Amino acid sequence: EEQQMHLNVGLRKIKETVDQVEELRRKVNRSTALLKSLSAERERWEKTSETFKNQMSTIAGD
Repeated sequence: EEQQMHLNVGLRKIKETVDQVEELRRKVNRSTALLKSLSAERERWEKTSETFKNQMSTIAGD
């Protein structure tokens, strides 16, 4: 549970970073790098969170 809480806190922190980068946008290449890191991190952490619900399923028998 705490390992998923850490992931949720990290996701919220990444949202804060997204807000900061968007505020800064309002260099261009650095912003594009931040958006691509945004996409990569969102995908990886979303799939990690999806996987986390699988371990809770297979924890009792293990």
